[PDB]
Amino acid sequence: SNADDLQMIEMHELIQEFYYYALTKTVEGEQALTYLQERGFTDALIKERGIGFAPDSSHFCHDFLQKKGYDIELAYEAGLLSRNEENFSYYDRFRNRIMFPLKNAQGRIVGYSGRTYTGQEPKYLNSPETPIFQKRKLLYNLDKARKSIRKLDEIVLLEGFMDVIKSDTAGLKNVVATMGTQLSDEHITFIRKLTSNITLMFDGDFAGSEATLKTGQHLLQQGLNVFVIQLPSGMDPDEYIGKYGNDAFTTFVKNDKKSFAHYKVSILKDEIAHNDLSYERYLKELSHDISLMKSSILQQKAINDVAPFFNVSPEQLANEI
Ligand SMILES: Nc1nc2c(ncn2[C@@H]2O[C@H](COP(=O)(O)OP(=O)(O)OP(=O)(O)O)[C@@H](OP(=O)(O)OP(=O)(O)O)[C@H]2O)c(=O)[nH]1
Ligand SMILES: [Mn+2]
Ligand SMILES: [Mn+2]
Ligand SMILES: [Mn+2]
Repeated sequence: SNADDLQMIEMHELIQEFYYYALTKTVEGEQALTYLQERGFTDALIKERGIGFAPDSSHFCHDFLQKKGYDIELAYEAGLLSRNEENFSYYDRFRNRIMFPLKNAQGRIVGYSGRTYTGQEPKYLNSPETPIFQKRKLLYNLDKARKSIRKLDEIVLLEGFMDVIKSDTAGLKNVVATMGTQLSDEHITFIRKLTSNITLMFDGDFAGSEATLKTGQHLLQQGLNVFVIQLPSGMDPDEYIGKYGNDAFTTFVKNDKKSFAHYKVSILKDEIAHNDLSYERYLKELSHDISLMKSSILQQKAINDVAPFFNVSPEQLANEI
């Protein structure tokens, strides 16, 4: 029910104040606080994002929600507590982790991501699927980013929320991320209503490139204008900002932004030039990709940009399309 949903949100927003105090003021939170500060988190940013710490007692959240008069079983359903199936007892789902509030599109806290700071597994522990937290629908930072996305007529998708937090601080405000999932049909439906331009900036490794190609292809099929920013090898936005600074980052992002077709053929460059079988297959693929582009202006430029990779003229490629 909507009433139960509201209680679940309340639980999240009330415990947030407690997590925040635990992180910034208490003895047990000291090491977690140092970890964040060494990663460049100022006290202002921690306060701004409402970042906190979950103690290791296993009944910190439980006792708090109990004292406030919340139904314990509902707290379990809200994904704040876990349940011992043998004894049917309840305990904290989040223990000894740095707590990042996950807000819905309306800016209400509906879940948490808890990061280890002592090399534990998993590195990031998210809320499970609940009536108020659904990974296929939630986009991290969307609540804050919406205004700039509409103003700039562009959304930038990163791999993880940590990169979003850093990028936002650096001056790139139209950024979001999924909670460790592939971009869903629901997400795409949400995004489409805000803008027709989406830029993918995943990590600069093999997995990021593969994800760029898969996500990009799907977005293209859905009729969106897809762009790609390619980070230096082995780097993500958080690492770039930490190494080169804020101004260097926002300049980099503004510099090399390629249409998806151009990015795709540049990745396939060597195979195309050496494998005649791949040459023919990718010529057909890129032709199809370019045909999907809704922008007549960008379509024509993609033709000019892609043709040299196949050693054909723009006119010949246009004919193939
Ligand atoms: N041992 C362990 N590693 C994890 C876990 N979760 C994520 N990682 C790895 O941490 C690396 C980067 O994490 P990300 O998902 O990119 O998020 P981050 O913003 O980098 O978090 P962070 O800054 O480290 O706190 C990746 O290495 P790759 O580049 O090889 O990933 P891949 O197979 O994609 O090449 C992940 O595989 C985990 O639960 N356990
Ligand atoms: Mn990676
Ligand atoms: Mn990363
Ligand atoms: Mn990282």
